[PDB]
Amino acid sequence: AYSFKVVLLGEGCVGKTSLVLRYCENKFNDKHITTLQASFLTKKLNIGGKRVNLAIWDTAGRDSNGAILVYDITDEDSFQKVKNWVKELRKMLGNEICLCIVGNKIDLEKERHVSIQEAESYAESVGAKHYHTSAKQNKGIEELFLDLCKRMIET
Ligand SMILES: Nc1nc2c(ncn2[C@@H]2O[C@H](COP(=O)(O)OP(=O)(O)NP(=O)(O)O)[C@@H](O)[C@H]2O)c(=O)[nH]1
Ligand SMILES: [Mg+2]
Repeated sequence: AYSFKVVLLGEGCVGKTSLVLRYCENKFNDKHITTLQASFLTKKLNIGGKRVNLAIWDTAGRDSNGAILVYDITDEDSFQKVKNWVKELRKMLGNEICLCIVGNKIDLEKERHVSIQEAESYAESVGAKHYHTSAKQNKGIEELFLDLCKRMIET
């Protein structure tokens, strides 16, 4: 009965499709197969006795209730690029949209080049919540989507 549209955004190597494929199929690919077109899948959840249909839109590289802005923790450049989307989404929809700033590939912690403090403090500064995930190890994905849904219900 709750119906939310959520979009995944981020640079070309951050793992947008990998997050969705793991969450929805329990699968993961080492090959980067670049997304040529936006596509959706619907996740059904019950939260607080309420049914939720979550339309998750993956993107090729105004409607949305939430946006998942994915970066690669080993790639500083991928993190800074998130900030453009934040600026654009905030200009468009203000604080209405639930923003997630997601550091993916936490399995590659050994090669981290984005500071967690900067990531989290930046997230807070734009009214966003920060999240850590790995599509490869299936960590933090269940909770990302769940938390985003809870947050989208609060309005
Ligand atoms: N180690 C590790 N590699 C990951 C993780 N998530 C994705 N990758 C890798 O990152 C690469 C890009 O993944 P992909 O999901 O295709 O990214 P995308 O954001 O959809 N790219 P595009 O914009 O081209 O569609 C792949 O080689 C994939 O295996 C992760 O959590 N850990
Ligand atoms: Mg993709």
